[PDB]
Amino acid sequence: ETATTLTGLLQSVAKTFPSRRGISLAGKFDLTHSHLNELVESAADHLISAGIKPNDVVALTFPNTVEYVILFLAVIRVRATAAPLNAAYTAEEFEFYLSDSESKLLLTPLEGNKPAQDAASKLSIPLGSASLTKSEEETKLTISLKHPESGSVAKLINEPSDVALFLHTSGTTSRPKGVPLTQHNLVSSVKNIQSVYQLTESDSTVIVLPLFHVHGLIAGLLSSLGSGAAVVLPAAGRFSASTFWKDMIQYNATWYTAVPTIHQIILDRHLNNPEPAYPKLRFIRSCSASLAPVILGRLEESFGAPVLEAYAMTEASHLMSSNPLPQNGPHKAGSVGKPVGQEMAILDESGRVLEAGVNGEVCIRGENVTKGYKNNEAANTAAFLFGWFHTGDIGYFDSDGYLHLVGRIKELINRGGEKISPIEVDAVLLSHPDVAQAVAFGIPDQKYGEEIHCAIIPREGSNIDAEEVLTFCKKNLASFKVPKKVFITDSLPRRLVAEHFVSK
Ligand SMILES: Nc1ncnc2c1ncn2[C@@H]1O[C@H](COP(=O)(O)O)[C@@H](O)[C@H]1O
Repeated sequence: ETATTLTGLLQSVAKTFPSRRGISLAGKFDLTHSHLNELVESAADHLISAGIKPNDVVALTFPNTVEYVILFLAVIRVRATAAPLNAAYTAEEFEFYLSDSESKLLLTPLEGNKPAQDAASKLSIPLGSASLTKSEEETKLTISLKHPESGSVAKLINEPSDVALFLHTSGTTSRPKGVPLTQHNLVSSVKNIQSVYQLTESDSTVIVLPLFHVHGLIAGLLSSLGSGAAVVLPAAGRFSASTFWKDMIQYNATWYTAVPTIHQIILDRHLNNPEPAYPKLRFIRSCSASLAPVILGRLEESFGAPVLEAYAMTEASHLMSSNPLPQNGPHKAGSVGKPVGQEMAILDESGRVLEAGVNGEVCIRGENVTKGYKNNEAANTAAFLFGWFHTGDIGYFDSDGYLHLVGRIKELINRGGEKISPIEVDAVLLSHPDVAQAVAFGIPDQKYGEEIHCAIIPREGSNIDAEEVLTFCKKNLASFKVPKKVFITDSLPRRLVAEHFVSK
């Protein structure tokens, strides 16, 4: 009996392990698989009542809270599409993402999200909030609509083809591409992640990544719940260095997944403030940005768990390749391991499958890969050349078929796992009336791996400064995307600009 649907897999988990711990708010309360399912079903009923019909996009801007986990599964449950969005976005960003995703409802915490609410208000998109009260008197997920539609979920059968998760990604055009991930895509990816790491109901983990990115959402939350394993959300609604190990120990965690920058903080936290003992984990996971072999070495030596580096992207519904469990094979530093439940080939510009050791574009094919970018035949033409999905990454296979990432064909600045389009930031800078030309570029950074700076040629006669350019960018871009330095110059000739203004 194999699930055709993520909703169906999670319902299968509710039935099989109804009493087992599903999700917890660290040091506050625990929800069983069956209780979470009842809450998801109740929230689903409320989304129907609110007028959410199949294929409708419901935008979600929350921290990593149980409210978000219920709503997300409830949106998917009623055959609607979850469009999670970074709460840290500007009104200008929120306006585009809500607009381009055709969001017909925005949900925030009770405190709200003013930039997101400003965007929805202007786009005439209905607003609501969600709050979970779990006291001795009641347990209730209150969905409060500002514009209520009304004053059930039996007839609704989820289909594999149903778009469940919608996320934006960057490529060539300054307008982010829309990535529709099906009910079929996510359950395919959960099986891959469950398989390679052999996740079981006895596993538990602490979420230290944002649940609006596929890493935290699919590998962290959904792959755990689909496996019947337990998920623990830190009280802070985000990664907390001080509570991390207290929460891992108290909730008997067997594994965690983070990015190198998070691992770095946890390592430094082990030097200054060592725990008396550390819980023996099955494995520690790294993804999203290249893990330095030194870090991998330190993590393993410090915590005594095998560190397994993986390679994931949104279009692939997260996981593409991973180093295996030590029991199943070796893990190699500076490698992202072998493909998992999908075909992977190294292709030259002509679509020739290159032999081992030769650098080409890493291309994938599998049930976890998006049908294609939403209403964007141009992007899909290039992205699906020769019947493979083109990642935009340059890499090679060694004799054992282990992938090594050595470069990028696409223009990205990977800032500690967060993706910054130089093309999107160029569009913002060029839009400034006193800016004539602008080039946002990437440089090496000890902490974040890469960092964004920019170089500007101002409109002849204007007296613009870095402070003006920064202030303006901060109104239009999220702080992580904003260039940290602005080199105002006379002429531009990008790799060449980065080669010029880089420091020694
Ligand atoms: N282990 C890794 N090392 C280096 N880059 C990575 C790694 N995993 C993922 N990436 C990059 O992250 C991209 C996916 O971005 P996203 O869709 O935001 O997850 C990939 O195409 C790579 O460029």
